[PDB]
Amino acid sequence: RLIKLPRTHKDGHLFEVSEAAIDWIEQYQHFKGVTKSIVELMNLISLRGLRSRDGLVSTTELIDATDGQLTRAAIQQRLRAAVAVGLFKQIPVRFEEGLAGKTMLHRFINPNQLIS
Repeated sequence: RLIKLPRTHKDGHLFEVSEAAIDWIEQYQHFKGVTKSIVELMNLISLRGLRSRDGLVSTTELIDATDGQLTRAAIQQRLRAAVAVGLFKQIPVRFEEGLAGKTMLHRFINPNQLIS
């Protein structure tokens, strides 16, 4: 998938905005491994996603929305735990400005797909 400007890989990992994810985040909390810090991250993605202009939210956007209280290393840690649980599908990415690197796009997974 192609990311368009003004986004670059400097902004960090990407999350695809999902209106259905609002109700999924409450369903995720029934599953083993879904901690409150993971729920905090996904709730921030949901709130910041309301003002998204391109259907995406980046890690840097999440950091700036907390005035730096939520650091990049803290986001990457909770993200690894969330991918370990299976809440996110990792999607390979390519930017029109700069290299992709280790940056990936993350899509919320339907909870009825998790129980299987």
